[PDB]
Amino acid sequence: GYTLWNDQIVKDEEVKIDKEDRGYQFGDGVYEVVKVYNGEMFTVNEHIDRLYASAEKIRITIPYTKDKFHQLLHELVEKNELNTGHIYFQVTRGTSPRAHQFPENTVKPVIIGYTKENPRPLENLEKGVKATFVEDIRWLRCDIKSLNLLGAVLAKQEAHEKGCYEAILHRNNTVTEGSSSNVFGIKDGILYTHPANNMIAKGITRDVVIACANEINMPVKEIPFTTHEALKMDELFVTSTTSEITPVIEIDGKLIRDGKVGEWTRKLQKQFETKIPKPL
Amino acid sequence: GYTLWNDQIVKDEEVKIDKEDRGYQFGDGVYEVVKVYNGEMFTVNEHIDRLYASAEKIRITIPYTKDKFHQLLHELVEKNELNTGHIYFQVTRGTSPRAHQFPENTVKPVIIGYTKENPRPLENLEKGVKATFVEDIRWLRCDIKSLNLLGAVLAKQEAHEKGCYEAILHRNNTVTEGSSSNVFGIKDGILYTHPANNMIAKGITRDVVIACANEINMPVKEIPFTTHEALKMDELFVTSTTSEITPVIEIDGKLIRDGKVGEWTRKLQKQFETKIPKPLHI
Ligand SMILES: *Cc1c(COP(=O)(O)O)cnc(C)c1O
Ligand SMILES: *Cc1c(COP(=O)(O)O)cnc(C)c1O
Repeated sequence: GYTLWNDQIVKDEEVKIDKEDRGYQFGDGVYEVVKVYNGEMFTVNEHIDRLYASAEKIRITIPYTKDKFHQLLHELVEKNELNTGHIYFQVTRGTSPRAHQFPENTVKPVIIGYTKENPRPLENLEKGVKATFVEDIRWLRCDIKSLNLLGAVLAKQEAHEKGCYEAILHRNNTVTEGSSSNVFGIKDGILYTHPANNMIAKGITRDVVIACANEINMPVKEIPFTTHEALKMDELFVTSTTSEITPVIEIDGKLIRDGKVGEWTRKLQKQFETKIPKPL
Repeated sequence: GYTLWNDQIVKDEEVKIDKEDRGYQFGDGVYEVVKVYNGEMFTVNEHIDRLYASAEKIRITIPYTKDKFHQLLHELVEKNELNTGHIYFQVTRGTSPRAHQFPENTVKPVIIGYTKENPRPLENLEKGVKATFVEDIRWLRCDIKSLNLLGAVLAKQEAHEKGCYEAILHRNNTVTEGSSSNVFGIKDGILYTHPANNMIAKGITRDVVIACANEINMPVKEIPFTTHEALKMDELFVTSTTSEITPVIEIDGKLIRDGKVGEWTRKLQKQFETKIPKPLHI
């Protein structure tokens, strides 16, 4: 395939990462994942807006404007002939002799982007998934979508080992988000989810789901709930660019309600489905 | 120069890092820094013991033994002809298609190691430095020396912008460590430092400085102290492989006592000196 390396689209084999790339020694960079449906990028502007905001938060100045960045992504999709799957892209502060503080503002940021054909998790959207509770030991700036992902890596593996699909994290019993998704709970036709502060990533899927709820007149309350309250919910699901709206029917051996996909989750899924590209 | 790449010492230009190296995508790896004095490696075994402990804490299996790793560093020092400086080395989980969970146990960890010529911090060791307090917002497993260093990066930059050498971190007003060092405080002839738990990295120089304290009969108490207590200390200093024992004489424009290096710091520095690699007559 072809990889985006800065502003060029090169063959995979051509890309070489420097051992002193700050993204390799300090996890000093930010990333995004954009889902593609039948050749079309879903909510691409929102993801690009978020990439730039993340970079701005740790003071990385991206050398291209948003219009150029958008253009490159389109070229990347086209050259690789991507139908349905996702684009992964990241930006690191640059290559410089190892030192914690920022380099001289002459160093250029390194941009890597590549695609992967990957089908929609249809089986999961229908049947639902298993999850587990993992304590959130991450840093206090979860709002930045950075490359420092060791906390999420350790959580995802704890779940993967128990045969669970996702690890729902919690700070002292208060549910925050999942290792790579946002968590939603429904009780009496009302949608609950942790507010978007420094404790969680302000997911783009999460915001699309909240817009879907507003469109079907379902009340939304951005209030955090405990692990205990979560098990008492009528319905529960996690959201992410790749997981879309995945129902969580069971957590740690305790079924959520009856262990079936609730009524409102289906309504959200149907509304969400009206937004994804489906050209002929 | 030459770079250690897995189990081989090769020329820099031959090293090729893959975009899906987990160290590049998730900061999934651990690291060590070893100081070299006039060709001799300082406390190398402790550092290697710590690299293996860190890797083990995140379930990475270093493919070869400690003796092989040591032999390799020695080679690396020899090939690069390093006099005084340090060896930086890191291990990541490996290259695998992007996914958060561990790959199959058939993926081999990536080992990268290289040297840098760097003199002892003479002026700092003698004159002392200024520091600044920064809120510790890092993750809760700071005992693991991993590649997730963005908090330390934002912290050191903050110190650097205010013209300071190091950022003294504090969690809930309690002093933990510096962005790349340990912090010690001296009061009425007693040595204080945060205990070695999940809140700080158990530094090698830290352990060496405590060993030095026992040797000069200086009492040591591993109890945490707050920002307020730190500013009322008689003496204060930071420790690290590259900083050794660097006196902190000021924090945010507040002199520690009178702004001069203290007697116990000086004594600790002299005792530390006897541990550094040196000949016998040269
Ligand atoms: C990526 C990610 C999400 C998912 O957000 P989307 O923007 O909807 O893909 C949620 N939480 C965390 C911690 C993430 O890293
Ligand atoms: C490396 C590191 C130290 C340094 O300890 P050494 O004495 O060099 O072993 C201290 N604190 C942090 C946060 C570090 O990452």
